[PDB]
Amino acid sequence: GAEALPLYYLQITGITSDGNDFAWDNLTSSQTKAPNVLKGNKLYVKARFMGYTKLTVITGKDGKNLLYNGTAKMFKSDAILGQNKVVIGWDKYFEIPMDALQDNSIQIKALSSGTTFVYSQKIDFERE
Repeated sequence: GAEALPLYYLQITGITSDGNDFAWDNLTSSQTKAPNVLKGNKLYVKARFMGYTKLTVITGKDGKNLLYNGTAKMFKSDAILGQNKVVIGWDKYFEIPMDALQDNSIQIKALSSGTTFVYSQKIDFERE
């Protein structure tokens, strides 16, 4: 246990949709709102998880884990390096429906350690 430290940083980091030319729009370092109105319904986050997790949660409107509900899945998992080939984290991609969300924003939360659940920010957006 050295480079499998718990999740120490969670942030939405990039966002796009299928309708937005896959324009990943590098989010400001503490952004609270969208770059633009994301066209479409296939919402694509590219969120930075610095530290080990496989316990992602997204509560949706209904108040249940959407990634165990039906629509949202992780479907792509690259790697990231902290220069010295150190595995600082992996960019866990997700396929969220905009439609199933509680409000016009996206948010992720994940298990850091014990029962700490890092909440990402909220990123409010427009629907076409």
